[PDB]
Amino acid sequence: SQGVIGIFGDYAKAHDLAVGEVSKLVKKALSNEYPQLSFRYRDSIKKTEINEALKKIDPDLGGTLFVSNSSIKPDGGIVEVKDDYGEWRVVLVAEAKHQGKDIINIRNGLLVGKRGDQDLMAAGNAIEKSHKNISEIANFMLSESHFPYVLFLEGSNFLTENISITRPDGRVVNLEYNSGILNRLDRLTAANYGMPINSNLCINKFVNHKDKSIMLQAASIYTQGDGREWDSKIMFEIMFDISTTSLRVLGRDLFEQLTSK
Amino acid sequence: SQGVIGIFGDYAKAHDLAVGEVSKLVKKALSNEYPQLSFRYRDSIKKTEINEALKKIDPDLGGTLFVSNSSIKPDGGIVEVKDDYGEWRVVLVAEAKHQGKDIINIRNGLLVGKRGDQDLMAAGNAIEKSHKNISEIANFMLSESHFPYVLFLEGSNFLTENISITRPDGRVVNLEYNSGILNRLDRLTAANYGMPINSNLCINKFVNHKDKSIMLQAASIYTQGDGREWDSKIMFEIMFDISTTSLRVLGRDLFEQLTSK
DNA sequence: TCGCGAATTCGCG
DNA sequence: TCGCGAATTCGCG
Repeated sequence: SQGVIGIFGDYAKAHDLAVGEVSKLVKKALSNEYPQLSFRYRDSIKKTEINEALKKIDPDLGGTLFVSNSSIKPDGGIVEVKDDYGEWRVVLVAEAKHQGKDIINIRNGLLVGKRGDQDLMAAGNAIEKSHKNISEIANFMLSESHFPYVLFLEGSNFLTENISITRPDGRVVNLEYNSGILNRLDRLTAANYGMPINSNLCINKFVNHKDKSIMLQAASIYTQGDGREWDSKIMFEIMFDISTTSLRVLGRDLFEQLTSK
Repeated sequence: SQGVIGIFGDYAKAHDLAVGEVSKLVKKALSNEYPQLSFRYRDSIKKTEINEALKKIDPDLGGTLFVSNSSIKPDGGIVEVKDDYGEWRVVLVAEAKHQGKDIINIRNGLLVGKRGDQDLMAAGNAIEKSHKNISEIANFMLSESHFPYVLFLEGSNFLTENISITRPDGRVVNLEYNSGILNRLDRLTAANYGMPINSNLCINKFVNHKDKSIMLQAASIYTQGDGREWDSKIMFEIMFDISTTSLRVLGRDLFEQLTSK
């Protein structure tokens, strides 16, 4: 990055800014970097917007809505930039989900499970809900060439390295990262087609098979692989990175503004 | 359909065959209709299969697996047909999910909610998990031109018509189908791009925008709109319909078998 | 064994 | 108000 965002990142760290809060800080860092462009933060998108976006592509799409006031509310929020035609182009969506209380259970003393006897709780499947907002915003962005969706993981269910947690009574309980009674990371990798976890997959990829050539929209799935809490500074720099990439993809529709104002 | 499947459907009804069980009955009805083709029922697909399918399309795909023995287990199962090159082409995947106990609560007497006072329970978001298996099998079928995924809904959270349920003490509690404290149908419509609920969306649609032309894989979302339980016969005929369509799309790779054996 | 699936109650603004 | 989001325990084979 550049120097100015090193200042913003320390501010995030100094305050432990939550994902929505860091998302706002990113909107602020960008409007500080591109003073001639207009940025906006939004905390929800209602299904009518999505449908109207869908119909603009093919008139058989976006045709259903049972609850009128139905909406999508990513807990990190949406950031958008206004292009050269008055349209609002999304540059960042972010989420931060949690699963697996194990490490806190065996840092102090608590045996869990059906009869208070297990060291580990067998992980559940709740984190699968994240695929909805991904297909909602992917449909919303079905006519774009980028997809700035950032999902942050935290908890014992998303480890990528073996960690050992010592009980109060000294007993060192040991978490093996590839244990399919804890690790639920594989429940997410359909969202980016098995491409690299912990990387920037913002620019859309076009594959083929027959008379095809088709676009893939891949979520950026970042995990805190060791079980610790996310560092607000890193969270910032990643979101700023995904953002700037979105801007590079949007360049053609941003020229006249940046070059005149 | 034809006459023979009217017999099979009554058999399903006579026994209240669950979705996996009806899926088996469909595999049996098809091999009874196409005696020269080989069909197979499967009750899971493990992530290695999916990844290997992904890599066959683009070598950057399918690259992650944290738990080796990780798998996908749709509660309806997978049916496949063997094509002219020894490959197994999936013709049916089915699921049947449930949400919303309301109607049974107010058929007999039970006030729910935080202090045992509410007639309705405010619906939760668990049904969003279904988007994972949809993106798993869609990636699995990323090189196909059809997508035979059938999701069946049941419960108070998926109504499409206003129903009134009389309490034991005569009091007629009234369920309004578009109430966004009950209806969670809108949580599913990202899976078929707002195309018609309760229809056969098996054959893949190709839209565009710029230098594009891209394929859409749309789930077939069937709801029992009035709150009742599914009729096993209907479940059968729908799954048989989706199946036969899959076969029409696979025709070119099935010719030599059907025309010789 | 190891792993996938069930859906639930309710806080929030 | 109406509606979206939190993730959890544990059965199963």
